[PDB]
Amino acid sequence: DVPVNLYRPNAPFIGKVISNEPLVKEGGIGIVQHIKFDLTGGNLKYIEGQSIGIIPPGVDKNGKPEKLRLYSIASTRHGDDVDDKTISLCVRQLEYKHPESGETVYGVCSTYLTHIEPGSEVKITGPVGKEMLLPDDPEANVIMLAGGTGITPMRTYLWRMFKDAERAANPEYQFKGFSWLVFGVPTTPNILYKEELEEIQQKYPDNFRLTYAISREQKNPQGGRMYIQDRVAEHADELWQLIKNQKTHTYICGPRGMEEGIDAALSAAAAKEGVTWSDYQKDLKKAGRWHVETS
Ligand SMILES: Cc1cc2nc3c(=O)[nH]c(=O)nc-3n(C[C@H](O)[C@H](O)[C@H](O)COP(=O)(O)OP(=O)(O)OC[C@H]3O[C@@H](n4cnc5c(N)ncnc54)[C@H](O)[C@@H]3O)c2cc1C
Repeated sequence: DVPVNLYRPNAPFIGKVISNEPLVKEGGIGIVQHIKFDLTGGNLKYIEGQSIGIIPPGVDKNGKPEKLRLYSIASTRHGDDVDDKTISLCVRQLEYKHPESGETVYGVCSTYLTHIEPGSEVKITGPVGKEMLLPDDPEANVIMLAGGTGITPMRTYLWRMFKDAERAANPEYQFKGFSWLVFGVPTTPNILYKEELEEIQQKYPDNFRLTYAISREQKNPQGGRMYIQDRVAEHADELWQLIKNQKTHTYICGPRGMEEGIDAALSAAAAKEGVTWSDYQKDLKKAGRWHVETS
């Protein structure tokens, strides 16, 4: 049923880049690109919440061929043009500084991807993943907690739920539940897909709530910069109330370490009603309603 490993690294699908467009607006920090690939000529199918592998060219410092890196699929199963012909990724160029070994260091696969030109051939594997799947139930509530390119699987959910062309293509999934995205980025220019997220909220104000945590522009009640964990604490009681519904699913995606502050906030909320969140959470994970994908 769920497609998985239609292509493997020993014999990857050779897709072609259609487009590579910037998602960070001027005045933003770093580079994050929306890259769409042509899947025609192969049989790669996928669903929302999954990832694919990309194998970059070249060898590592020991002369060994580079291995795949996994990237969350940014598009629904139908692709951005709703034609079942493409797949998209949302890729941040990894950059960081050493203890002054050279200067700035640039990630191999992400630099390759963010600078890739239309027409180029790319080695793709997958899809992979069954832990970030969206429920078929159109009355489900969906909480989405995303930092940075943790937005990526959330885009697949929200596009499937709310894009006109998706609704026309998916007669079986006409979303009427409530979805709430809490999205943490450093600046307004860094709000990936800002325009479309805000278009969705304006069209569906009773079915989609959009909350930002913008660290360089906002401060929490303690005076520190605003992070997603702060917004979760701010809305902890409300989020807990929603989580108690048997049909509510929560999705967490982004940097490993974002989970700690989220659990602390929800633990304080749940404790007010005599519930130990860590235990309730274990039951949710077992039931397939607590979805985490961080690294
Ligand atoms: C399931 C999954 C989904 C993912 N989805 C996405 C996605 O949608 N978008 C996206 O942009 N990324 C995503 N990632 C991350 C992605 O897989 C790559 O790891 C990332 O793009 C960097 O790879 P790279 O080849 O550019 O860097 P590499 O050449 O592989 O370099 C990475 C290495 O650099 C070092 N390093 C990294 N940061 C620092 C630091 N600050 N200080 C010192 N050393 C450091 C570490 O040793 C690390 O192993 C995902 C990862 C997983 C596991």
